[PDB]
Amino acid sequence: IYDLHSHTTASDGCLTPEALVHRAVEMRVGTLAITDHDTTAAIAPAREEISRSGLALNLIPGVEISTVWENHEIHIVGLNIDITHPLMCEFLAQQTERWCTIEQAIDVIHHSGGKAVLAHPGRYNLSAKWLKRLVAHFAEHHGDAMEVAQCQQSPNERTQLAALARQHHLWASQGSDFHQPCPWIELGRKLWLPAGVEGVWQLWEQ
Ligand SMILES: [Mn+2]
Ligand SMILES: [Mn+2]
Ligand SMILES: [Mn+2]
Repeated sequence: IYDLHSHTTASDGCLTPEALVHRAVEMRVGTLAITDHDTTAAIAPAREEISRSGLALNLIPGVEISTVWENHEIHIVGLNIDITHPLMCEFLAQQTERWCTIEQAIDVIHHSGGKAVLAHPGRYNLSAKWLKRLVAHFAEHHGDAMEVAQCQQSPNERTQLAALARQHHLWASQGSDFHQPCPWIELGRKLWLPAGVEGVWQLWEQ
């Protein structure tokens, strides 16, 4: 199971990086991305806990970047980024100082060696036509993937998003957006991709 969107006490999650990696293994998550808001501070302690505890969990370094597009707050997740790259650190420092554009987020992620993901597209409450414009804009500026699967989701939304991703030659991501234990969100829960779209992890696995 891949869960490529989660938070820790480094941003607005309630669990430490150490508690989260253990929760992921208990939930039978095989690959976990930590994607804290505008910080990578949880990655190094999470890796340390996986090693010290002998966990069989692949940690994907990630971040969730806050952007603005056409006056809408839009979140872009970077996956498999190099968290020590000076441009990434500078960019995140500018983010916590203050937003930036979608294209600017994508460029920093790519320069850091990662893949850019349009996060939770259904949450922006856009009409079908404006969601299409957002996705077309994201793809036009070299975005790589879009989150297709979430924990709380009608089957219709998931297949609509997968078709929208495929339409623009984007890969699909999946993530719980876990912040704290609660009824409606759990690490790995109900995350799978429908047929007709490939997972974003292909872009670094091969
Ligand atoms: Mn959050
Ligand atoms: Mn978000
Ligand atoms: Mn999030």
